[PDB]
Amino acid sequence: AMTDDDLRAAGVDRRVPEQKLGAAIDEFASLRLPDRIDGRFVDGRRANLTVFDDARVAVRGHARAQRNLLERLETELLGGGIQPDPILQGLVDVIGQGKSDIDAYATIVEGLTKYFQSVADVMSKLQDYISAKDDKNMKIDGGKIKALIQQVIDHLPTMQLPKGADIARWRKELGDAVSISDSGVVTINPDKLIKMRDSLPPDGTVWDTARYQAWNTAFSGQKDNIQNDVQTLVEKYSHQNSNFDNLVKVLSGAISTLTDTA
Amino acid sequence: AMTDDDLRAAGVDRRVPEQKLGAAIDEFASLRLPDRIDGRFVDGRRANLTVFDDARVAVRGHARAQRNLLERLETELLGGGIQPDPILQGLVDVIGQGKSDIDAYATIVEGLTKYFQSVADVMSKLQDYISAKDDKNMKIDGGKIKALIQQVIDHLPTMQLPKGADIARWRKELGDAVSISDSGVVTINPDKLIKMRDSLPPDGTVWDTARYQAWNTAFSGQKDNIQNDVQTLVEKYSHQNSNFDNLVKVLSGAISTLTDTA
Repeated sequence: AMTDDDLRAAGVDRRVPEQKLGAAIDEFASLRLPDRIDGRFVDGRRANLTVFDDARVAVRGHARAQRNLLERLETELLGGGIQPDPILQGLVDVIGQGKSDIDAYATIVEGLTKYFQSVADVMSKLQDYISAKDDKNMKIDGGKIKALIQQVIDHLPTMQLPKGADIARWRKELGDAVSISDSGVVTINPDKLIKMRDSLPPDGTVWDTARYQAWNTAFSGQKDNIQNDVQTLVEKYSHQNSNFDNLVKVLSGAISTLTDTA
Repeated sequence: AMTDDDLRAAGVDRRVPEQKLGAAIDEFASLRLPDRIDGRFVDGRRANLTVFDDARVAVRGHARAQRNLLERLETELLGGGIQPDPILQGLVDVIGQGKSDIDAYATIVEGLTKYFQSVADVMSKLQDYISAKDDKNMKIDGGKIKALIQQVIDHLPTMQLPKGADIARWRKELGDAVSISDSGVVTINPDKLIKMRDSLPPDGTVWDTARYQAWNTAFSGQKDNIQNDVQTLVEKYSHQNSNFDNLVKVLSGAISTLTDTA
């Protein structure tokens, strides 16, 4: 494929997973805890977690479509006694790196989106433990909420980079929202979830509105940090998808040129 | 460079070394030993060895020009925290393979042309040892000629392939006019020179024209085999030069596409 319309006709459209990820980000952003505004109790807003499922499905599907297109291009290329022109293997190697990057990013984005989803899930569930008390107070069963948060921390997704992955490069690329082991195991830094957990009072806590709002503001600060981490990684994923499109345009042009000069 | 005129404007013109090699082949082909035709002694024709020098110089110059153009293209290409697009290194790798092939072929063609030259030289020098005897006979100082031939065999050029060279591939590419060691040392098979050497009578040999012509025909058969070996390798070199031109056209197109999509 040489144009964007050509790419879509070959079954690849990066706008699909990128928009579904954007929708998931908007869903996360929309989540709100209960509050008391000028004295009236306002129910929170919980997350429709299926938006996150839709994003995970689209990211998986896009990676499959990308791999399929590379496989077709590779087949096009492959395609004393004069041996096969070395440029053909060279381009196959470039294709192989492309396949690795597709897979890596799909795995990383799947895992991070599952994490993002699980944070949305806990921030929805925990609202059952915040309620109106008296005419001007809030009750927060914070011990129950700590347990919910710890359940998330305990089950954070891990991801395995492709064999041969340049670990130093991936550490730079992903940043410190994750850790990567020397064997390519990517784990999610639990620091924001820990800060959220440690902010909570015990069960049965009764707070005046002002103290509740101070806590909610701190909690939201951590929530917004997690949203920023995911926004950042979705932007990097979008750059990868742009790189893929450019790779295909390069390979298609190469194949065209080699066909004319054949 | 995207067109052939563009390549020549970038300092690369494969026609130059290829034509100088063709001229050397024609010079070799033109060599003829003395003879007696319908009773009259006909001087042989010796080789202008400078034609071979011109070819060696042109092959060296072409390889330099090719490397220089690749170096310029590489510079054009080179050119959390989002890391450099992997396609750039991939194309650099392809360039690196290109540089290796240029060097390898230059070394092989230089050495084989030196060999070819040295055979032309001995086939010229040896004519001093063939002369008219009587009205109908030829005298051949064949021992002196054996010594000249052995001097060539003893000083055949050797060539070293680039480090990392795929030895099995190069053995297939070059064929059995050469041998290649597991360490990439290319040596020239002396079999035709040995057959030429072993065809010769001793010093002072006096032959009737018919016996001389039988010997000359056998000698020429070996000479023509050596010409065919070199013609074959020059054709393979021409294919390499075509591959280089295609490589540049591919890389230029890639750089163009990546510039538009940047």
